[PDB]
Amino acid sequence: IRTNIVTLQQKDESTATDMRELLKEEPSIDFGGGNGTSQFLTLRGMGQNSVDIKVDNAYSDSQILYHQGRFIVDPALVKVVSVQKGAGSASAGIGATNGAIIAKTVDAQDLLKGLDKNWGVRLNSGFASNEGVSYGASVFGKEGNFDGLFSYNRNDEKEYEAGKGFRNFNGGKTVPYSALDKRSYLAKIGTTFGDGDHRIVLSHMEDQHRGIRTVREEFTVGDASSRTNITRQAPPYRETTQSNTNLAYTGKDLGFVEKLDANAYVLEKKRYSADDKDNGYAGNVVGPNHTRITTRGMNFNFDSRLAEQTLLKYGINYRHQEIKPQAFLNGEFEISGEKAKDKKDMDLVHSYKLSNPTKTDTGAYIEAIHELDGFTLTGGLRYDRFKVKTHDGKTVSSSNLNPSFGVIWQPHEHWSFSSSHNYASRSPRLYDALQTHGKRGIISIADGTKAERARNTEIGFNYNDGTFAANGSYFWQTIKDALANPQNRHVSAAVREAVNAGYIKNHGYELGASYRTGGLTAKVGVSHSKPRFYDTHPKKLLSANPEFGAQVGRAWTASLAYRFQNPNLEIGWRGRYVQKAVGSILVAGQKDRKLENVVRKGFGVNDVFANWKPLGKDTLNVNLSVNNVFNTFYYPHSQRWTNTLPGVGRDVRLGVNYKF
Ligand SMILES: [Fe+3]
Repeated sequence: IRTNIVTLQQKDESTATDMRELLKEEPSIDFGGGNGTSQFLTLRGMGQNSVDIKVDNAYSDSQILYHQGRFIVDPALVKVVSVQKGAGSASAGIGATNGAIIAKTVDAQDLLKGLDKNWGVRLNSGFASNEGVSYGASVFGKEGNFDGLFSYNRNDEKEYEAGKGFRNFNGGKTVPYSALDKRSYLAKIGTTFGDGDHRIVLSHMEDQHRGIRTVREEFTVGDASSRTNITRQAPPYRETTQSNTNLAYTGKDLGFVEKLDANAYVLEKKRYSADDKDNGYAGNVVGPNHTRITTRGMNFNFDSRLAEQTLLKYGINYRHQEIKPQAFLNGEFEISGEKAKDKKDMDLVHSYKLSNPTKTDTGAYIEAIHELDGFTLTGGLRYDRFKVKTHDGKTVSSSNLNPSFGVIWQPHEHWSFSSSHNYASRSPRLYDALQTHGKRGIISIADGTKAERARNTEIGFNYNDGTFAANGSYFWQTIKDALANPQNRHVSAAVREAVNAGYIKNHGYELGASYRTGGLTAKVGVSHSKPRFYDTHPKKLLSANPEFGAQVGRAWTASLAYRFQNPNLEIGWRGRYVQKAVGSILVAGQKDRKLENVVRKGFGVNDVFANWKPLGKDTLNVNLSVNNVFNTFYYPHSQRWTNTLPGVGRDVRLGVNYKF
């Protein structure tokens, strides 16, 4: 009945092989068009510059390049995915100025669900009309106090075709260079000891998109006239990869500490180009190019019980980030054609000895939870410190004290009410990994620049009597000292700096209602937001790039589904409709290369779907779907407004999964 979370068993009844399709019933997240990292993400209209994907509680905030979205995990690795729309209190961790996607990798215990034994094999296959094929396999089990798992998954997707009316630069229906060969695996071993009180989990996960991909992944190929032509978009072979090595600890009843949760991880993002020759951003490195972002981090979270219903929570977060290119290239630095200035400038850039940019985030927090007779009060405090070192070796540091509090009030067994007022900070992000080389100039940080500081406020209610269900939230957010890294990535300027450049206001709401009577499930959801960026700098420093957000149109979703008892079988309808949207995220208007009058056409997608459980149980699903049944030609709103990447046209899908 809840659209904000999807569980594993739910996903086994589903035919989708990426997050955007998996979460399409949740209205306050929106995805852009295109495949893999073509996709930008928004939460309440706010972009990946602000919203993190945390998997097993490991996450970074750096990007590869402003023309592509931050990597979004492959759902076949996860036992559960949540959207926390809100933020969270003092113990949410580093940078939680907005909500997040939260995901946890799958477990032996999870894969074992269907079965009457301690070991197992899983096989899946999928076929998609528009257009691709997927298969994988998984082995897992538990013995003595150990659990272990190995999973392999591959989704080979061809170029997809848009809905009725869209044409290619060469007259065809498909989206050029939208093919990716997607591979992922997971190795996991865990142990439970200390008379069942202590648990250790060690895991390694790879997730790799490989294919023929444009310079700027957010665009395809337009005709020879447009800035988007075949030699300007210049598609070589590329491999983009997320990796994650995680060590997780969990203790209960450890003296005066009631619960301890700890984790240490390494997180790598790599970009491999076969030939970056015709890619200016990467510096036209001829042949093989490798860019890497490494994130090391550590979290310790403690809970001590102070009275029968009063918990004290305290802990530490440390995160280190390192951008690491193949090689610096500020040597090749060049300005086009007072130009006396240019010359003193090329000179400057050439004499610079560049090094790997780094960012350390440290946090400590304390939080109290007091609960009495259906009324819960949470109050809390964080100290956030950061250190940023740019590729020019310059170091800037700041710290903040962040208070937060909230209440949950439950007067009655069907109803509950919540609100909160949280402060949180986010430290400047490092400039695009792919430009770190310096060819286009030095990217520094001005003296004394501060963390963006967010004030989040919200109220909501929740109602559920086993048959009707309903939920609502209203939220407000101010972000002060919004950071702007230097926005123009074309153009060669000698020294430019990240600064506090203005402030951000956003407000809006979501509603959900549902009805479930033996077999029949009905759901509706609506969500609307209003992110607005204000420049407080003479130079208007803020930008309308999708990484930041977009004014999405009011989004409505709905589904209707019936589960039969004979056979075990569910048929369903699902739709997402988004209304006409008007306006930039920027108050001062956004501009071409001149003032753009932004309007995003509205559109409606319908899907039908089926899930057939032939053995009367969860070990074999045969699923069938038809997505975008009317073959609606449209463009998602979470992306630029000039007609970039369409949403997939009618797609038909059949997937099977089988544990035994
Ligand atoms: Fe560009």
